[PDB]
Amino acid sequence: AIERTLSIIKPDGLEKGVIGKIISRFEEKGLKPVAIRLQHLSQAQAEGFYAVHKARPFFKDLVQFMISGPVVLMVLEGENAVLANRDIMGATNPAQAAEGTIRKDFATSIDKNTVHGSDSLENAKIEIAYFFRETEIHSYPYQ
Amino acid sequence: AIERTLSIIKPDGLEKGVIGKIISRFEEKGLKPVAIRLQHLSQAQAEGFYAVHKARPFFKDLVQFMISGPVVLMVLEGENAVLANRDIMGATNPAQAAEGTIRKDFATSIDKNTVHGSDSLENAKIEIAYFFRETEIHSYPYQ
Ligand SMILES: Nc1ncnc2c1ncn2[C@@H]1O[C@H](COP(=O)(O)OP(=O)(O)O)[C@@H](O)[C@H]1O
Ligand SMILES: Nc1ncnc2c1ncn2[C@@H]1O[C@H](COP(=O)(O)OP(=O)(O)O)[C@@H](O)[C@H]1O
Ligand SMILES: [Mg+2]
Ligand SMILES: [Mg+2]
Repeated sequence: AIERTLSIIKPDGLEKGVIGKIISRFEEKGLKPVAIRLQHLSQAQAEGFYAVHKARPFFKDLVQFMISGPVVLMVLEGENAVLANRDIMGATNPAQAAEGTIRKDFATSIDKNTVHGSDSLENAKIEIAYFFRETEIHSYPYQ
Repeated sequence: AIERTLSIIKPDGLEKGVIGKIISRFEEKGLKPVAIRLQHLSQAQAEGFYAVHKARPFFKDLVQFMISGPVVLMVLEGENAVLANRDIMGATNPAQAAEGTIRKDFATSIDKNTVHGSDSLENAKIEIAYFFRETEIHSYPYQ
């Protein structure tokens, strides 16, 4: 039941100074950060990561925003982590995000929506391998 | 005035699930995390890092604790960062730690005091260069 999923705090999250608050949201929910790395993505990295949206019309802006500032890359671990993550994140459009979700509480607009999360276990594996070596991920007990 | 200093959330901080809470402490006090990386230190790394304490009787234990589990390495940037960081951390001995400090709130004992902070600017340069390439540190504008 324990899975690992990718979480990324987008540039607006760091600029709003809410890195800690966001991380706490996961921790309080049982989503254990087992890998964390603040990094400034290059255009090549963002494009390759979001390649699935190349045919889409906002892709170019998505890429620019994703490289406008540094982000915080994280791997969350827990039971049904992929889904749990999507739940706490909330809807893509902050306006439609549920109460208490990261996006409803911190997101500005649909373009600047503070966080990213793997949409599936399949994509989680890919996204995690894109940004982390297995040797960079470390689980630990909660006690 | 504006300085950069090294902060490390020791193994017990992650086990207590308070990474977010600790980071928020800094963010709200004006200490901006410009570099972050969760890592499991090796014996060689912990020893080399705490070289100044090589002749102290607690050295061997400090090293063992520091490699018992992963830690979160961070570089904080802000006004009088070196001193500011330490004030927020609190006294080495949790018993003597002031109200509202990280150690009084989260530390359990002196040999498991949750956080590390560079003790001086000269040492901050050394400690930061020990764990981070200049290319891994990224400042960004706030709100
Ligand atoms: N219909 C849309 N119109 C405009 N921008 C969108 C739309 N759908 C998605 N996006 C933007 O592209 C980003 C990436 O999409 P997605 O692949 O769903 O990842 P994510 O986890 O980052 O939300 C979204 O977070 C959002 O900013
Ligand atoms: N007298 C002591 N007895 C036991 N452990 C100690 C003692 N002094 C320091 N240490 C340990 O080694 C670390 C050394 O750091 P130090 O430079 O003494 O101050 P700090 O509290 O700012 O980290 C401490 O945080 C603590 O874990
Ligand atoms: Mg999608
Ligand atoms: Mg010290």
